[PDB]
Amino acid sequence: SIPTLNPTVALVAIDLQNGIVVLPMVPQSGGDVVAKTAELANAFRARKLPVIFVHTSYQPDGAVALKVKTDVPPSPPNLDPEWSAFAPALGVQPLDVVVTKHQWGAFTGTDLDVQLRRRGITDIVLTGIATNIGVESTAREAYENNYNVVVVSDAVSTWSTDAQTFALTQIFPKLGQVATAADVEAALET
Amino acid sequence: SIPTLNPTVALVAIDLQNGIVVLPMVPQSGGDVVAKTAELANAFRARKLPVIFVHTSYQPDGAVALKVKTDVPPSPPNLDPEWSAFAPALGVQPLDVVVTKHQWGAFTGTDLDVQLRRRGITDIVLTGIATNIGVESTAREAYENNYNVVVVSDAVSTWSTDAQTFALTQIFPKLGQVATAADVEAALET
Repeated sequence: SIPTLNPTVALVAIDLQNGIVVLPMVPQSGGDVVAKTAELANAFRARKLPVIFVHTSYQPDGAVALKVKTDVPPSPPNLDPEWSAFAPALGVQPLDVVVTKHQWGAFTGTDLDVQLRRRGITDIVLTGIATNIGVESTAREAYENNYNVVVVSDAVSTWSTDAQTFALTQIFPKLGQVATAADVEAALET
Repeated sequence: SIPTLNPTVALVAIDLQNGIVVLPMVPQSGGDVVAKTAELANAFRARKLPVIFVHTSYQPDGAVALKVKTDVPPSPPNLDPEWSAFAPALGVQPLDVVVTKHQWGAFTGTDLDVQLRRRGITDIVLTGIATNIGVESTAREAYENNYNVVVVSDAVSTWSTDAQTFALTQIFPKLGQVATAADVEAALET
């Protein structure tokens, strides 16, 4: 069923960067998530609707990476500039909004909310990697910040099909709407 | 294994209020979550460490409840003052910190971060209901805000054992530490 969308809608794409799109993920590959996101981005730009590309960086020195105590030790911060560069197939344009984050979710320490508010945006369409981590944290926070959230099922991927299903069926329906890229495109054309 | 805790630690208990503790939940009841939390609270107060009790309210008129579009329609806001009153068995004291929230997580629209910062707190021990909703959203945000987060496995409950297990094994170990109430108490006594 096609999601309900206000005209004041933005596309927000999480962590479609070289170091993350090459990771193993399901139910579609990093490449497919990138491709789907680009297709949606074209539909948004066609309507003069903002496209917001989010990437994670710990430049210049890694000191901004969280070092809080966790049971699962995190990877050390990757300081290769290519790690945080956008996937070339994503088609990031010079007038697109680029948001740089330093943790899972895309609000903390960023200008995402500033960009949304100042552009009059009420609704966000969310894509990216990983469904349960950067996507979900952004989704949860966006909901608390009174945005209508739509998550694109065939443009979010994660580490297992169980995790995908859990987020899409147990969490996201409670904080927003779950739809396919095609469903979202149809809701725009309305 | 006992969690690692700095001395600058607070107990933060989510939504142990009449309207939520009576809900069906696993792997322990609302009553058990309340009891366990009170026991920990005693251990914290004994050490002059802050105890922060969080509840959800939509008083006076329900207008502050989120009305964003979701696939699963939410319950209308319950405006019975008893719905948001703390469970009597929780033993909330007049010098305890009471935080009032209007959505899942305990930071948005609250003084939680202000209370933590001003009290010099670096570490939070988290209890309450539901594991995947108010507890997890608070945990996720606390992590992004550079707090060491510990979630108390036998003092958080949710709607299914699959959901409990997913949060405790797939999410929380990546943003903090998972331990039992007894483990936490032992880490204090160190």
